[PDB]
Amino acid sequence: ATAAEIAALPRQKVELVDPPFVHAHSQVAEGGPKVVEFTMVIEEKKIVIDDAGTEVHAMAFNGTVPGPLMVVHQDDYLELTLINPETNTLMHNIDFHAATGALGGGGLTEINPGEKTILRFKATKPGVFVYHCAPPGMVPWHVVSGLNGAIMVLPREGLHDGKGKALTYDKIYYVGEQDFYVPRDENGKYKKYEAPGDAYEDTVKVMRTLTPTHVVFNGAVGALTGDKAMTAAVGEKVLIVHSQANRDTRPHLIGGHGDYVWATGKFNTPPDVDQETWFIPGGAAGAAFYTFQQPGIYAYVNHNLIEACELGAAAHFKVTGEWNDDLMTSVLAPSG
Amino acid sequence: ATAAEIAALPRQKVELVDPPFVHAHSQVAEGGPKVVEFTMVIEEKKIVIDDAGTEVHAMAFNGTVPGPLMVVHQDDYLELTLINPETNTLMHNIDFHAATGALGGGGLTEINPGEKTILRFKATKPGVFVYHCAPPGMVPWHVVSGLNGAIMVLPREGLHDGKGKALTYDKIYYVGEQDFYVPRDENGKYKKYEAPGDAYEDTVKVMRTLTPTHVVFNGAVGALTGDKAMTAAVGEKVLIVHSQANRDTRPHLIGGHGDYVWATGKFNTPPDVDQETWFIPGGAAGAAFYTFQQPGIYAYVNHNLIEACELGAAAHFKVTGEWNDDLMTSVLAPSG
Amino acid sequence: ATAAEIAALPRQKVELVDPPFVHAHSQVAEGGPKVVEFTMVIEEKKIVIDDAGTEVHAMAFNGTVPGPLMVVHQDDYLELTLINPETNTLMHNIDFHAATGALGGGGLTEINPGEKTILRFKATKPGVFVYHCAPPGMVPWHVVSGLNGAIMVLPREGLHDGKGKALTYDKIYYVGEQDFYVPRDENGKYKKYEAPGDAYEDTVKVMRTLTPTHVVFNGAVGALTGDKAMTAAVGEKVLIVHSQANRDTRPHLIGGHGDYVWATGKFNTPPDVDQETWFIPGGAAGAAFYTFQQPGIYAYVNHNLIEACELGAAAHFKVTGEWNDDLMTSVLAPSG
Ligand SMILES: [Cu+2]
Ligand SMILES: [Cu+2]
Ligand SMILES: [Cu+2]
Ligand SMILES: [Cu+2]
Ligand SMILES: [Cu+2]
Ligand SMILES: [Cu+2]
Repeated sequence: ATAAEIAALPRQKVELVDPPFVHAHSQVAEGGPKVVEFTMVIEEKKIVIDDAGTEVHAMAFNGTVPGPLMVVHQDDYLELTLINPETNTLMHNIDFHAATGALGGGGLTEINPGEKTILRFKATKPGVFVYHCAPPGMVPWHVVSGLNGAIMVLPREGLHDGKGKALTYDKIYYVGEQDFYVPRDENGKYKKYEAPGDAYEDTVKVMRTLTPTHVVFNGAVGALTGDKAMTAAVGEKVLIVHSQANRDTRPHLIGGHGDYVWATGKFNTPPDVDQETWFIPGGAAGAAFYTFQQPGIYAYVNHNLIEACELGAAAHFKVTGEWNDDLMTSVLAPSG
Repeated sequence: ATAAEIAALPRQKVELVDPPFVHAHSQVAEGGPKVVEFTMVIEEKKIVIDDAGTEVHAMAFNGTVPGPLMVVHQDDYLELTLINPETNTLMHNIDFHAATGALGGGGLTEINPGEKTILRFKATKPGVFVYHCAPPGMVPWHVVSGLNGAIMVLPREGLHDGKGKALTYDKIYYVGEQDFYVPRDENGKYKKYEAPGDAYEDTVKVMRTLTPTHVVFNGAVGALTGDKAMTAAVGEKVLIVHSQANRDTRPHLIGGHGDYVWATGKFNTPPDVDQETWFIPGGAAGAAFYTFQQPGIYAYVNHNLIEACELGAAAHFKVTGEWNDDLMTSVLAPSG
Repeated sequence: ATAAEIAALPRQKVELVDPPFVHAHSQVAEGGPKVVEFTMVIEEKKIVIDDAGTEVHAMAFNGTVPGPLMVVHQDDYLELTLINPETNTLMHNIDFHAATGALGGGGLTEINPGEKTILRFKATKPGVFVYHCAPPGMVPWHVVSGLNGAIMVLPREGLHDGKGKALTYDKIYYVGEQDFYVPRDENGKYKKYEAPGDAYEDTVKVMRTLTPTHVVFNGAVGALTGDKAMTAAVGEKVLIVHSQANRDTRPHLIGGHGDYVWATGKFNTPPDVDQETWFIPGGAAGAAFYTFQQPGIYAYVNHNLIEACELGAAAHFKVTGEWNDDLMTSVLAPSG
């Protein structure tokens, strides 16, 4: 398409929402290609990532870790306004793995504090894709400080199985997983720093161990548990998008399955089926479709259970509905 | 099916055998759905895991690491009697990744020492699947102390390739891989503890390094080597089921291939073919089908060769038969 | 085929070239099966792997890390002459993951300094495959000292997509990724050793951490950057073969995609498509096909960005041609 042709396309104008929720959208595209407009502001801010008050100097798109999920359809244009407030201290940019050219957009979006930029790309490939900040020379430090999220480029006809039959979800959640590398003093106690730059040298040394101190969903241990558990009902169809911008993960729904899993995240690659535990390499997003069949609590984890239970990578679903004794029953309850 | 309908199905009544062997079964289902009955008892016991006499306080289904492979067919019911002897000190339960509901069955099977329980689930999905103990708050500690194994849910028509043609094995082996985290004193020597609870605090600290001290097959360095090597003949078709309940692995048959590999473990996901080294994420089982073409020794390894050769993850096959010079020949033997 | 039948086949006689370049070959086979002849000599030599002058006692096929890519077609015979100079101090051999029998050929090729050997195998399976040295009892030490590479066994009809349509590349590159484990003194400074044997004990201890000090492409930090960047033009079709003999990797072309990716490396396993970041397990090769659509610099990385940016796993492409504003445009350049 020419400049005039793109300028003539309909616009929309989307208000991004905080994960794990996803902004309103339609599974099947409404009409022809659009220029879909998104705005994000980068926040440099202290966050608490565990129950012991561990503080990190986050970088965070729209103030959240992960940044929000942007949803468009194949062959739409995604037009992002990115704002770096003058109160920030660092240059930031954005690399969309969905995009083609200029280091994912990183080369065209380097904004110092007090600057903004608008990037447009054609979403030519359907799938879920990571995005992250990527300032030359300080790439992993921004990413593992929280500056990453994902987008979903839906097929224009929505999702399908391997034989071309429709898969339509009732709800969608976006789980971003973050590996954090928090320095410790000689006594083994997590360190606090007055300014983010004070933390840099110490942080790189921990990063070089390739051993995170915390691996969390939605930015903190227990962020998707308790009152903040995800929810569903028996019979409900749920898409769970999962991303990890820097490090491998292996999602597992404890008590369920991934009925269909695009483990590569790419919708033209047929989904795996009946999955127990799927695998998403660092630098990618994946997505799993599941129909709940049993009510109760479910845990959704990185199935390195040390990472899940000791380091923070565990979420919950609370599911309403009627128990199915055919699928599972206690024939004899625990008894002496 | 209703309660009366399930109660009316034929029963069987399987005697589990120690890995890497697998209990008698039929590849193609014999008749309609059955309730297949299994019993396991959990043993808390000291085991030796290497050649230097390193001792671990195991937890072990039927006294082995891994626990035994249970084989049923799709849409059978698996009915497990699980017994926790009064001489044990800890509560245990079981999560079947093949099952749907109540945290894989974990929520319905919490048995203290001196208790038993019977769980029944419908095996709705064909594949190989991990099972493991999962007591709330001490999940990875039980799993990496040895309390895991796998099941196989065969399609009712047995295994097939990607074009629907039968794949029938002559023999099957189950290789369970276990990551152990053994504490060391200030001198670097592995520690022994009088009681398992004495080892807990020290063990968690090693687990949090995400760096195992030992990665072993069938519960010990060299457990599947020497007199205990697996065996085959040229022309024989072998299924090798492999599981890892907590950590990634990358199996490789040195001198062979995975002719067909269900790397996800799930039989409705078509197998990869002609594999050199396949990948199984922590929290999953996978399976590889191979027809031996050459006699001699083979090594079967986790192809992180540090894990294989330094940490224990190596097994052998001894294969009988006639050498094939077409496939491989020494044109000039090593010579000055 | 019989001995006389193989002896009667046409020969060729290939001169191996240094990575990332690949020796001349034809995508579609020219005529019937051939015996394709390759010669490599193993060099034990000091190399510098980073910008700070870090020295390793390499072992290196034809003096390079990785060793060169050998290209044959399915059902050709690969006949390798392997030479271990008398100035070397260690026995070496070779395991071809493409081969069937005798530990990949390792059992038939053990050559002491001053010896040579000639091994022939039938390349029965199409794909890219790792090869590496594998001396009993010192396997990972030779591999992670640099003694590995890959081969490509092309289908006789060349490459195809999932629907059988031809995929013909304009150029091919071979990226070998190497994990190095370099000892440090108490002050944290990398150690130099007079003889390779002096480094052994210290090296094993670092290897057992499973934490590499360096993860590099083509044998050194920045080896495929600057003047040594790979190159392409807009519209050009490029195959990128990637191998890792010991450890997982997750390749990503920053600013592009893997249009078709044989992530398992095996051509009879249909390629994934539209990939952002693919995954190659340790002990395997994979291959990605991409048509460049935008000019400029691209980074090609292991997308654990700590491994990429801190440990060395990053390469560049410099791509000529006309910018495509449809695919991507800066609507508003960075501005206050
Ligand atoms: Cu940034
Ligand atoms: Cu990226
Ligand atoms: Cu237990
Ligand atoms: Cu589990
Ligand atoms: Cu060697
Ligand atoms: Cu190998």
